[PDB]
Amino acid sequence: DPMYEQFLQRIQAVRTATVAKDISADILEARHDYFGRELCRALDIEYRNNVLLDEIILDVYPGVNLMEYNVPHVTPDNYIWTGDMLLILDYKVSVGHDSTEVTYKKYTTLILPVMQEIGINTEICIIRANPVTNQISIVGEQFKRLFPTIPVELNFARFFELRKMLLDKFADDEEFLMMIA
Ligand SMILES: COC(=O)/C(O)=C/C(=O)C1(Cc2ccc(Cl)cc2)CCN(Cc2cccc(Br)c2)CC1
Ligand SMILES: [Cl-]
Ligand SMILES: [Cl-]
Ligand SMILES: [Mn+2]
Ligand SMILES: [Mn+2]
Repeated sequence: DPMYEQFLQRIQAVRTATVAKDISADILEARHDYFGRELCRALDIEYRNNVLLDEIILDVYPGVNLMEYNVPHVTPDNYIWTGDMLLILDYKVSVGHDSTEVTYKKYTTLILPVMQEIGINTEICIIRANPVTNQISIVGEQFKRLFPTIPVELNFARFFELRKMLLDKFADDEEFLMMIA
């Protein structure tokens, strides 16, 4: 697993809180992308990770004149264009709901208004994995309808192992315990 080994090498060598903070953030981003790949694989949908909203619009509505609209340049993780409906997808890996709420608010208020002007029926979907319990929580009524079961096989233990080693290595470093938390 060259992903695990790459983090381990960085954790072995890191000496400063700033480089350590970046490793921690990279591990959190990596387990996020791991969940997205596994989810898209299980649902046999196309795997994407951050698509510019303008690019989504051009895929679903090639004839659009971009310059006719105020398109926020957000990059949701992924999308599903059924031909009648656009599900905007964002992955989350978290034990809590705050990150979901924050992103739900953002994409609801920024994406829906312009998609209604353009005329594309859209739903904001956030799929969260709890990295401790592996349970999946979905917001998006149309998504649940399309995918009533999510047969993922998730294992977040290696991400926990790596990040724990990093936190252990900097447990007596005041600068670090500030930056991560
Ligand atoms: C899970 O939901 C998200 O948090 C998410 O997918 C965030 C992202 O994709 C960014 C990379 C990332 C960081 C931490 C984790 Cl754990 C997972 C992914 C990349 C995009 N930025 C938002 C942004 C930044 C600059 C310009 C624009 Br426009 C938009 C946030 C982090
Ligand atoms: Cl360093
Ligand atoms: Cl964004
Ligand atoms: Mn993203
Ligand atoms: Mn995401």
